[PDB]
Amino acid sequence: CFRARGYGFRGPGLC
Repeated sequence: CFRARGYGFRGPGLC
């Protein structure tokens, strides 16, 4: 999404 757009914080893993 954001920092999980490169998963871990915001996105892909958790967008």
